[PDB]
Formats: sequence, C-alpha cells, structure tokens
Amino acid sequence: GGMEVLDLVTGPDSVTEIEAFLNPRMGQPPTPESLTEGGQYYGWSRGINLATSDTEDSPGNNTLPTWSMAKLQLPMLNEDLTCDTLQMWEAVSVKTEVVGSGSLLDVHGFNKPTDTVNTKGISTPVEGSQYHVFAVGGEPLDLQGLVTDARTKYKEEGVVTIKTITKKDMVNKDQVLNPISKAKLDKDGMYPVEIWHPDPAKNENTRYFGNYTGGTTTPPVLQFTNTLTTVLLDENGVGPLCKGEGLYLSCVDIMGWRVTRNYDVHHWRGLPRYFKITLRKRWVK
Amino acid sequence: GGMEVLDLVTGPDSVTEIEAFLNPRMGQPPTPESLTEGGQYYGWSRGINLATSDTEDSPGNNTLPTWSMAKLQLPMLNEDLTCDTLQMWEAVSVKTEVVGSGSLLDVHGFNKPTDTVNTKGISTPVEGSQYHVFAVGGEPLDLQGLVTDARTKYKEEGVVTIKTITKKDMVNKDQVLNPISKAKLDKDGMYPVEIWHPDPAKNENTRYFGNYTGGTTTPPVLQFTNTLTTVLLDENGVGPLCKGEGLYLSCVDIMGWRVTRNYDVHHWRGLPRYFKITLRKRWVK
Amino acid sequence: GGMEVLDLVTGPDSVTEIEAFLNPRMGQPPTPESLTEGGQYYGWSRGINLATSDTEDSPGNNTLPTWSMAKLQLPMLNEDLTCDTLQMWEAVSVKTEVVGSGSLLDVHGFNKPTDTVNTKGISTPVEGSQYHVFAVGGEPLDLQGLVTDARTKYKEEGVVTIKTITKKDMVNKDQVLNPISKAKLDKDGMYPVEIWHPDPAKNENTRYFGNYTGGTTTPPVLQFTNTLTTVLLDENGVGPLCKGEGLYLSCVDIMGWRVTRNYDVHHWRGLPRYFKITLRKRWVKNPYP
Amino acid sequence: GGMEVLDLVTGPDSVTEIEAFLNPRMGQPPTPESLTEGGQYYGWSRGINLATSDTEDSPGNNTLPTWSMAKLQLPMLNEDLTCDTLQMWEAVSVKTEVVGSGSLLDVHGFNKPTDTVNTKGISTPVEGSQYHVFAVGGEPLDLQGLVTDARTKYKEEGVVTIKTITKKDMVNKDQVLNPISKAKLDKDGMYPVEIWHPDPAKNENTRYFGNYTGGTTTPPVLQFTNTLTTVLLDENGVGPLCKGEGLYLSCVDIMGWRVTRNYDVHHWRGLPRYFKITLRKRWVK
Amino acid sequence: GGMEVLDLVTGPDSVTEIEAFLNPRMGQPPTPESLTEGGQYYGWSRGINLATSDTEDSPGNNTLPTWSMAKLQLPMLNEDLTCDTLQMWEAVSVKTEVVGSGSLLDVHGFNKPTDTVNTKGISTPVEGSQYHVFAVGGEPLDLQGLVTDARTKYKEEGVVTIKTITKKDMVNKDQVLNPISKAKLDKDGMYPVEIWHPDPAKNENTRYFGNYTGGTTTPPVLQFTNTLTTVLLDENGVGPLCKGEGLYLSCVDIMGWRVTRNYDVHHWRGLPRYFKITLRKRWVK
Repeated sequence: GGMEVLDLVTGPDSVTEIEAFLNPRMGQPPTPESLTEGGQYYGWSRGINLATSDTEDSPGNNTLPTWSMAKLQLPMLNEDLTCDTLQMWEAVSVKTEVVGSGSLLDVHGFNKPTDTVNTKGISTPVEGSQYHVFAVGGEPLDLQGLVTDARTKYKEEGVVTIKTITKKDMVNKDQVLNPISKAKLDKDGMYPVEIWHPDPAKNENTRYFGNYTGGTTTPPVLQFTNTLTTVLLDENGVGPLCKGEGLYLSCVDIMGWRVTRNYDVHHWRGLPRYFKITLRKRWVK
Repeated sequence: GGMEVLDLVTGPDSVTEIEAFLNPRMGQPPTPESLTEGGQYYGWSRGINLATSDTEDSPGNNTLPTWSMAKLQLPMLNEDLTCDTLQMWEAVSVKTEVVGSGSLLDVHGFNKPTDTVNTKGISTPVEGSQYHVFAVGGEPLDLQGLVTDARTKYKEEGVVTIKTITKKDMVNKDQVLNPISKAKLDKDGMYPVEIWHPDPAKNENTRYFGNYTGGTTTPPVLQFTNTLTTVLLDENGVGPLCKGEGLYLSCVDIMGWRVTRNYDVHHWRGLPRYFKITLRKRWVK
Repeated sequence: GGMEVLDLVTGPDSVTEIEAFLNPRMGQPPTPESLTEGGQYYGWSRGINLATSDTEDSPGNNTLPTWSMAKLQLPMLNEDLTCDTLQMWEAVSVKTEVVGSGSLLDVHGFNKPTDTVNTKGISTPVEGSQYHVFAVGGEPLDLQGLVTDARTKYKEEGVVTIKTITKKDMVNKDQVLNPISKAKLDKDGMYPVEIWHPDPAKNENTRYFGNYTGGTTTPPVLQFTNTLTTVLLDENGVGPLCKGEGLYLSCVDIMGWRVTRNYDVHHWRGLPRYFKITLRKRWVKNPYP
Repeated sequence: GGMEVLDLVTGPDSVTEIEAFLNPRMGQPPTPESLTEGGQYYGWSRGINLATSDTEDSPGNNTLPTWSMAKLQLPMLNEDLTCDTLQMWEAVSVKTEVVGSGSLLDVHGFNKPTDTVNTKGISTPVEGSQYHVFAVGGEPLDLQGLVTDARTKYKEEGVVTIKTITKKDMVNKDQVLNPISKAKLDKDGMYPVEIWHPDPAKNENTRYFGNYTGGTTTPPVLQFTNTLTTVLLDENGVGPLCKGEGLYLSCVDIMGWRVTRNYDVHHWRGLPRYFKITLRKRWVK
Repeated sequence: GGMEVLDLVTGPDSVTEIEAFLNPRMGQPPTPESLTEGGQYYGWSRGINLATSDTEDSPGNNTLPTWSMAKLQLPMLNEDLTCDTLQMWEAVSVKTEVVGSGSLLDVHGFNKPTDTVNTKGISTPVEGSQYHVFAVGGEPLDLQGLVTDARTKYKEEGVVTIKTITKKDMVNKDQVLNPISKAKLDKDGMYPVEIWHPDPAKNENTRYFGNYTGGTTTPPVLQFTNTLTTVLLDENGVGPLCKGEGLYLSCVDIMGWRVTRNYDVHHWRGLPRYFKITLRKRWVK
C-alpha cells in the first residue's frame, strides 16, 4: 500500500546481485544474421539519409538509434499480499561499463581514407557526436519528447514517436518542452533517442545518468573499469524500489559515425553496456 | 521587520517542493503555432542578420536570445503581520536539468551538409557558442548591462535594453562596467543575454550559476541526471528567502547554431530547463 | 620589524566587507568618450600592429593590455603606532567574478565573416589567447619582468617597462628570469601584461591566482557565480595583512581578439572584474620600525 | 577450500613489493635486433595496410597492437595444503607509470612534415587515437571479444582471434556483445586490442583500468609521477588474491601514430609501463 | 648508518626555507649575451633541423631542450658522525611556479602571420607540444633513457646521451624500456628531454611530477599561483632526505614553438620555474 520505507531486511538471501548486458540499437536489427544480407551492419545504423527539402525530412527507421532496455525478474517475496508490512527489492548500487571501445582502434578497414588525394593513410576511425545514458529503476524509464523539427516525417510503422502517443501530428511546442508529449520506455529498439529523453518531472523510482558531446569530427572518449560503483541511493539513503518486482535497465551508447568512401555516407556506431546491480530487501508499509 | 535569521520551523508542512520548466527564448515567439508561418522556428532564433557597416548594426529582435524567467507563488505563512517574529520560505536546494540534448543527434535534416561539394554526408549538427545560466531567488535577478558595442542599434520596442532603462543612448562605458546600466529580470523573453548579465554587486537573495563557451564550431557538451542536487545555502547555512513570498526562477541555455544551405545563415538553438526546488520555513525577526 | 600575529579582535565592527570593480585596460583609454573619436574601442585594444622585420618591433601603447589595479582605504585602527600590541586588517576571503561573457554572444556585428566567399554567415566571435589573473594584498603586487623579445622597442613614455625601471635597455636574460627586472604594480593601466608577471619570490602579503590559455582561435571559456568564495588565509590560517591600511586589488581579464574585415586586424577584448573582500581585525605585536 | 577471507597475516615477511616493466607490443617483434632489418620498428607497428574492398580486409599481424602481459612468481606460503586455514597473497595497491612520453618531443625526424606544400617545418609528432589499460590480478585477465567488422580476415596464426577460440568464423553478434566470444590473456603480444577487451562479467580477482581517446590527429596527453598510488582493494577492503601464487600484470599503452612521407603510411606508437605492486598475506578458509 | 627514520627534531632552527629559480635550457646557451650574435635566442632553441632521410637524422645540440637542474647546499647538522643517531634534512613540501606565460601574449612580433595568403593578422603565438616536469630530491634525479629512434645521430660532445653512458651505439631496445640505458641528472643543460625520463624503478629519495601534451598547434595552457603547496611526504609521512646535505631541484617547462616567416622554422620556447622548499630536521639511525 503506502510507500513508507522502513528497515532493511536481514537474514538469509536478503541481498542479491543481478547481471545483464544490453546490446546497442543503432538501426540494423540483430537479424538477418548473414554478413552479406545486412547482418554486417549489426552494431551500426544503416546509411543516414538526408532531407530532400526544408519540408521533406523522412529518416528511415534503420538509420535512427533507439533506446535499449530490459526488464529483469527478481526472486518473489511476499506470500500474504494482505499483510501490513511487506518486502520490496531496493537497488543499492550498480557497476556499469560500456564494452568495446578498443575495437575503434581498427583503422585498417575500407572507410573514407585520411588521404583522399591518393586514397591512402588510414581508414578514418569513428568520430563525431556521442551520447551515453543509462538508468536503473523499478518502473519503465519515463520519457519526455522533444525534437529538432516538428515537421519531421518519422515512419508510422516500426517505431514509437510522439504522434504514436498523441494520435496527432507534432506541433511547434514539440521543439521545446511540451508536457503532453510523454511516454514510457517499455520496448527495446523502438524509441528514437533523438525524440525521447529522460523525464526529470517523473522517474521517482529510477536513477538516470546521461551526457552528450556534439560535433562532426569530435574525438570519441571513454573510460572503463571494474572498480567504479555508481550509488543508486537517494538523499535519504533509499534506492529505487521494485513495486512490480521487475527491474528496468535502460541505455544508449553512441560513439559517433564511420563514413564510407561513397558519398560520405555516415553510419552510427553503438557499443554494448554491462550492468551488475546490487539489491537488498526493504521493509515497507 | 529586522532581517535576522533564527531557527528552522518544525512541524507539519514546514518543508515543501516546487517544480517548473522554463522554455527557451531564442528569438521566435511561441506564436504563431503554424509550422509554415514561423512556428517551425520555435526553440530557435530567426536568421542572424549582420551589420552593414562599422556604424550600422541593427539586429532584429527575433535574432536575439533573451532570458527566460518565471515567478512562482508559495503558500501563505504570516497571519498576524505585526508579530515580533515571522516565518519566511527559504530555498534549500534545487535539482535542475537541461532537457533535450538527444534531439541534437538529428543529423538527417536539410542543414548545410558536411560534404558541400556533392551535397552529401550528414546535415551538420548544432555547434558553436554555448551559454548556460540558471538562478533561484526571492527577488528578480539583478542585472548589469554590458555590450560588445555601445553603437549597436537595438529595436526600441519588443526588447528591454540599456536605453530602455536610462532613456539615453549607450555610452562607451557600457562596453565595460557602467554602474548606471542596471535592471531587474522581471519579464520573460525580453532581456537580451548579450546585454544583461548577473550583477555580482547585488543579488543578495539569489544564487546564480553560469558558464560560457565561445567559438564558431565548438562541439556542444551537456550532462543530465536526476541525481544531482544544487545546494542554495550560503556560507552561513541560510538559503534565499522569499521576502514577498514569490519565488524567482531564471535561465538561458544556448546550445549553439545550426546553419542553412543558403549564405551560411545561423539560427541559435536553445533547450528547456527543469527546476525542482526544496524549500523550508524559517523563523525571522 | 617583527610581525608576530596574535588573536582575532572581537567586538563591534571587528569584521568588515569591501567592494569594488576594476575595469579592463586593454589599450584604448576611457577617454575620449565620443563613439566616433576612439571611445568605441573602450574595453578593447586598438589594432595590433606587427613588427616590420626581425629587428624592428615597435608595438603601439594602445595595443598593449596592461594591469588593472586599485588601492582602497580601510578604516583607521591605531591612533598611536608605538603601542606594544596593535590591530591590523586581515583579508580572510574574496568573492570575485568576471562580468560580461554573455556580450560575446553578439555575432551580428561587422567582424570578419565566417562565410568569406559571400561575406555572410556570422560576425566571427572573440576567440584566441585568454589570460585571467587577480590578486588581493596589503602591498602593491610585486612584479617580475620577462618578455618574448629583449629587442622589442616599447615606447619610453606612456607605459612602464623594464627600461623604465633599470634606466637601461633590456638584456638577453630578460627573456628568461632576470632578478634585476622587478617592479611593483602601483599604477593602473601602465604595466603591460606581456612584460610584468606576479613575482613568486616576493608577494609575502598578497595572494594571486592566474591562468593562461594560448592559441589563435581557441574558444573562450568562463564561469561566473555568486556562490564561490576564494579563501585568502595561508597554511597557518593567516590572510594578507594591511600594514599601511591600504588594500590592493590587481587583475587582467583577456577573453581573446575580435578581427576586422580589413587585413585581419586583431583587437584584444577585456572584461571587468568584481571583488568583495571580507576582512577582520587581527591583534599583532608592534611591527613598526 | 572455501574462498572465505579472514585476517591479515602479521609477522616477518608478511608484506612484500614486486617490480616489473612491460614493454609495448605494437606489431614489430623484439627481434631481429638489427636497425636495418626491421629492428628500427621495435616499439612501433609496421605500416598499417588498408582493406582493398568492403569484403576484403586482411590486416598484417605486425600492424596490429596486442596486449602485453607478464606472470610473476610470489614466494611460497602453504606448507601443509590440507589445512583448514591457508595463506594467500593479496594485492593491496600498485604504483604504475607509462615511461617515455618525452621522447615524443623528437620533431626533427623524417616523418610527414608540418609544411607539406614545401616539405618544411618540423617532423609531425605522434598524434591520433590513444588507448591506455592496465590490470593486476591473481588470474589471467578475462577477455570479451568484440570487433568493428565480423568479416575481417585476421591471420589464423601469429595471433589469437575469436576464431582461434570458437574454431568457427565470427558471426554478426561479434560486432556487439556475444557471450560465446571469450578468452583469457595468457600470452604476451598475441591478443589484438581491437578484438579483446576486459570482460566485466568476470575478472572477480583482477582490477583493470582503461581509457580511450579516438580521432586522427588528436594531441596525445600523459601524466607521470612516482607519487600516485592506485588502490586495488574492493569495497570490502579486499584486494585480488593469488590463488596459484602467480601474479598477472596486463597492459596496452598506445600514444597514437607517426606518419611517413610516402603515402601517409601510419605506424602505431606504444610506450612501456612500469608496475610496483604491494602485497600482503591474507588468512583464507 | 641504518636508514631508520625516527622523530622530527624540535627546537630553534629545526625548520627552514630554501628558494631558487631554474632558467630553461631550450638550446641557446646564456652567452653570447649580444642580441645580434645569438643571445636573442636565449630562452628558446635555435632553428629545428630535420633529418635528410630515414637513415640520416642529426639534430643540432642547440635545437634540443635539456633538463634544468641545481644542487643547493643546506646547513650542516652532525659533528660526531659516529653517533648512533644522526640528523638529516627532510623536504616536507614545495611551492613551485612556472613564470612568464603572460609574455606569450606578445602577438605583435615577426612570426609566421595568421593570414599567410596576404601576410596579415597577428604574429602567431607559441603553440604545440608542451612538457612540464619538476622534481625535488636528496640525490640527483634518476633517469631512464628511451628514444623515438635508436638510429638518431646525436653529437658526441655537448650533450649526454645513451652512448655517452654505455660507450656503445644505441640498440633497438632503446626505443622501449632498456634497463641498461640509465643515468643521473648531475649537470644542468646537458641531458636532452627527448632521451632522458624520470626512472620509476629508482628515485627512492626524490619526488617528481610530470605531464605531456603533444600536437603541432595545440593551445598552451598554464596556471600559476602563490597559494598552491605540493606535499613531498610519502604515504608514510616521510619526505625526501638529504643524505649528502645537498638538495636537488630538476625541471623542464616547454610551452611549444614559435615559427618564423621562412620555411616554417620552429623554435622551442621554455619558461623559468621557481621553487620554495620547506625542510625540517629528522632523527635517523
């Protein structure tokens, strides 16, 4: 009933750890798996297509990176649901890591070469805009929509956009903060990151951390270590609580773009994120 | 009476929380809403127009970003106004966040392309000068005017400039610190940020935090999390006091410019800012 | 002579606050005020003029940014200086802030345009080398001279240079550290910042803080908030003491250059700095000769 | 027996220090030592060769930087191995340092000059992508494979790649996180860094720290001091335990590339890493 | 005798301060002092000369920045050198500062101009690779040689290089870590910084702090204040001890290069460093 937080449960199995990895959702789906039928783009987006005019901007779904998310089940707790004091899982902390930055050291491929005069040098490494966000909570991540252009003609099939939610075309307010344009991160690879952002007005049971670095050729930067613990406890020493006993993990990890030798076609590059959450049982009213 | 700070008020409803979001004021007003008659520019400025000579610099009002501000009412406190000791609202801290940086990942529009020779690559993302300032206080933010050029011919109507205050043309001292050029942020979308700055000689009842990053193509950088709390208490453990029971929120969040395929026309881009302020009652003489 | 520091003075008016702002001194003097007679450059330097050869470098005075300084009078404390124990003003901390970076968001002027093909785009914003230094003390800031070129021909009148002090031309040691080349920041808008630097070997009663970022097109960066306090107390909990009851404020805040549409002429841009010093009375054993 | 941690062992020789330096493995082997037969490339990779098509990417082994590792012996502790309580070495901290950044100040060589128009200026210093990772553990560093391209044709001998482990060709999942693609850093100069990354799902007895900075001409940055100590103890005050009395040191330190005056050929540059580990004896079940 | 550190000596003169400034050694010696005979280059290096081929690299001595060092005498302490317990000087902390960055604001000289198309703008300020290292110890700084190219033909006289020490030509191992190539900083302006680096394997009685930033046109960055104290005490609260009663100061502060209007000739720029060390007497066995 009432979310009055009490003491920490002690005894056998009062604490537990949950591990999971979320692969990136840059555009090309996991299947087909064939390295000649499209599977070679897994972990990347398909070629970014440009608007044909100021009033005709329709990006393909496979060129739009979307949020990655997973809902994990935790061991059951309450036998009698009609008891005055119950138990709920509380996320204490998380060790998270973006894996694979070293693969970006491959500068021997067939990307646009650094020396275009002779088509020599090295295969230009991934560079540009970077976006890193991760969240852990007891409910789906609450999202607030905001886009660059309310006129963008996002596909009506295969993606969740503002129009999907409102059942109406976007309005000029959608380029700033429009309270009506909200959703919840309840599906993996469906909510475009250029549309949906963590909602600071909600997410009372989720902790999210994000950072953005723009630019066209900005050098990608990343740190990775198994010695860093992110505390999920709030100012009152209480972490997110799994009311429905289902843990939500959310993230997006864009490293930039690689660009081809043909018409500078850009492809987004994303990397997988690992999570290791420490949880404990909490007595609640 | 005497502004002497005493003990914190204890009991029911002694602490409260206020939320609000302030949309950016980059130049294009919220109306008309039409996505063809001007509304498509909401959240951005109109094309930046340049001076025609060293003595003719007349920027259009809709090309100048202005301060965003809001005045929020707090619940009443003092019944017997003639009491030796009264109660005042004290802002303890604020969780603030700039929302929407992910929207800058839209590089599929019709902006100046990265490969201008062939009109290929990606739509150049927002880059350049960035400005982020937020303030919370019990009175309007005190402003000190200072411009790049005292000869700039700002419109007389539609914006509040130094001449609006003094009733006289700017003088050369306005290019440095002129104590006469002062104002108060009492209106939303009216005070140009290239003219009005936080006044360090006043703002005794306001806390402001600002940073600037210049340049023409500087990569935009931004962090966002719901776990960061900004303490508003001064060296003496006392936060801003709402003397007139009206809380003031102020901000400006410029991310840079997008530039068109015609004559490199630049359009400022701003993002909305969220505020969650925690206040408590204070006993004052 | 002996500066023995004792207890803090308690009682009415034992603590005080001093405020002041120092305007930049980039090259163009405050007057003439006319916006057509030169006043339009106030806050900036005049066009930077270059050397004509490896042996002919004569920069104009109005193209050289100089140190800003002010000497503020504190309330008198001791009527008789022969007393065994006296009181002295001690600087505890300072809230300082560089005001006006927002004005650099003006990219609609007549500077060199970003689209050089069509003379469009935006008016290039101020960029380049930045220099920020501030000091608070009970004596003029002690300066150590050091220049890029000992052969530079600084004007003899209008600026205080190494020659003004030594009465002789600069030597090659002046390009590195030469103990002989020293001065004190006793005048506002007279000591070039490319010549005079805070002297680490002295300044026993002054705390200075400086930083430099070079380059030609480097993005200017600046933070400003009224919530940051700079502690002036040393490792022993003692801040600068005013032996002559005159508080000294010094600074230079260069944001970079703006460059015109004619031969890429550069003009330095400086911004004013605000100071709010908190002082307290300190009991001291008579240090008067 | 049971991996239960007890008290710290006290007495003579209860604490010790281990020193070691690991030379970089950028591509060119330590031999031949001749400065005219290839030895002049020691410390660097050989010229990076680029793919000939989107389906033909065959990097030479000597152009691929690999992990450096060393297994150091610690003095024996357990006389009677069948005892209820035994002693194990525990890594408390490490003083590590990358040596030689000052050699990058050599800008008088024969690299591509800064003034290519006239073949003048200075010899362009090492610039570009940087990668620094170091680890200390009581078992080999656990690796997770992830590549830029699952179609890359790595040599079958001379290097350990995903195929070496699985005995099958890489699949599209190998471009993201594929649980099957795992290995252990058991050989020096054999595991390419663009393939093998620290596995966050394992390494329970190893502490690793890594960072990456991409780009083509990014300035190399490095700090070095003998005053910085890296703590290896976890949240519970326990460091890595040497289960087999063998201490594992792992690292890779890429400073960027130098590029020649012929066809912009790039050569990776790596620097040696010093390790000084402090260990103490720990009572274990 | 036995270097067992005991209590801190108390009483009059048990603590003292030492000041010293070390001028940079960029290449041009202090004399000739004449500003027309070479003295005008004091504080800078002479024109950097490039290799004529992959096998002929002969840098001029005056084009190579070297380490700055000074040995300062401290007052004597022991009369009866054969007493069981003696006193020794211990370095507690140091206030160090690089002086002169403001001189880099001179952009009115005759360097390569910013506008090379018309020969206008400003005189290009010092930029590029930066290197800052300082040390304080009771013995000369221990050095480890490591070079970019073991084939570099350094002058046999006027500089101390690896061959000066080993009496033999450099080997390929010298491009990585070769334990044989070691030396001690016992002379001012003689050991090139592109060859000699602080040896982490030794320096038991010296604390050194260094940092490097590469690139060709990287903006120089520097901070300076008389309020920063660098602690020299190790983890055990003991600082460097002067075994021979002579304190060693070492440093190098390269700000980058300035380049001329002729053939882009580069000249290194160095600045002087001030040291103010606080020492105290220590009882030793």
